Amino acid sequence: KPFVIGIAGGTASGKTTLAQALARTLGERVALLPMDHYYKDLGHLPLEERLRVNYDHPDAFDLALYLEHAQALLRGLPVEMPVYDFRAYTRSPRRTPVRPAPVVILEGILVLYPKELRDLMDLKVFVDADADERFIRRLKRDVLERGRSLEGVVAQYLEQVKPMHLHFVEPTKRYADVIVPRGGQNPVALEMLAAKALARLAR
Amino acid sequence: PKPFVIGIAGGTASGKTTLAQALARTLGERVALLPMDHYYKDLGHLPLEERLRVNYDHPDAFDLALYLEHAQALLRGLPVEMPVYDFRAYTRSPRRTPVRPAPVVILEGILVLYPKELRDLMDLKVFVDADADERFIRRLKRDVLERGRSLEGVVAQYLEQVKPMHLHFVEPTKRYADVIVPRGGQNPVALEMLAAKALARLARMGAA
Ligand SMILES: Nc1ccn([C@@H]2O[C@H](COP(=O)(O)O)[C@@H](O)[C@H]2O)c(=O)n1
Ligand SMILES: Nc1ccn([C@@H]2O[C@H](COP(=O)(O)O)[C@@H](O)[C@H]2O)c(=O)n1
Repeated sequence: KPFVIGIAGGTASGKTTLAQALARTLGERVALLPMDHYYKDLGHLPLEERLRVNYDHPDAFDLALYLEHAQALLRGLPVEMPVYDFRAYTRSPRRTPVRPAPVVILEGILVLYPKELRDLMDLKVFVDADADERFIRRLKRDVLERGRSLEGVVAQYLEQVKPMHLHFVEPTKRYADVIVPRGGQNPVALEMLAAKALARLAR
Repeated sequence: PKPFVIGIAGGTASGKTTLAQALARTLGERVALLPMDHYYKDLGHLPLEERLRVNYDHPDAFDLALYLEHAQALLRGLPVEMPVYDFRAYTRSPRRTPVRPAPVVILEGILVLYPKELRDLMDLKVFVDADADERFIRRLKRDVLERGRSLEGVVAQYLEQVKPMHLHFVEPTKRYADVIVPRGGQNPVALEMLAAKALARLARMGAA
């Protein structure tokens, strides 16, 4: 039975960088499933419709597939993780393999929203950061990595990201066992989480 | 071999006391707990009227000199006699609690993360978080049941001193925390994690 760590937080809160830093530190001893790659396959829909979809509402996620994969990893089985293309607004036809590990990390904005996911977690983490600081990083990454314009990032943020964060993401912090500030640069928290992950290993 | 120093701060009735005590009990004899809120300045020479007017949530109300001295002494393997503050009489009481040196030291209080000299002694910084309404509820209960206060007195002190000082001095210190612990009075997972970290540090002291 692998040690499961749930790492939630708002978009650009540092949850991704924290989860990846934990993955790099623990190396081969960790299987990481970023829930942001599990958006539903809406490839059959016209581009214009895909551009309007609310990607911050729980309904936008393929929870069934995410849950299925988490369970497979928990049973020592490999999974074919989907790769979401943020520029094209679609799921890639090619999937990357994720091998089983003694430590499983489930990370994303809404990983603490469904009871089915929380029940699988031994440790629940919420990476906290003020909305203004997150918007800043969100704006930069969207423009530099996801082919978005400032105008588009603003429209989407105010009309979807922010409302959904307050309604769905933020409240899940109530389920967190530990809250981690400065997620993209917190050596002490990183080292501590890495040690706790090796707790079940040491038994 | 350098003791493991944990600072635990948070608003009043945040659960910082409960968490610190639970952590102390989990480590047993290998830990020394120093509650800073027993280190208010000794104003026993001033009359009650004056002592009642003091703002006990402002940094100036604390005997930081004594606190730092005691912390450093413990870090040097020397024992200390911790003063005990009498919250009913509004003054430092005659009682003292002897504290033996330990491989793990916990500095706990509403303002332990405020001064640089205290933060510099810490290996791990924890801030126990809780909503103001929930903290007030526990503050009200504790004050009436243990500190001889009335609901009217608690409300007045809270609105005029506790709250303003919390927002101006306590809350901002959360920025120095390495980890933030919610539900400090009922969080076995965070307790276990903190205890495990200390144990890991303890094992390192004996290994070579
Ligand atoms: N087509 C899509 C799908 C998701 N997203 C964004 O992905 C974000 C989270 O990315 P991480 O922050 O990479 O999970 C969500 O806040 C959502 O607004 C997007 O901007 N366009
Ligand atoms: N004479 C005093 C001294 C301190 N106090 C209170 O002690 C509180 C903290 O108690 P712990 O929360 O027990 O330290 C401070 O918030 C302060 O308002 C008091 O109510 N009367």
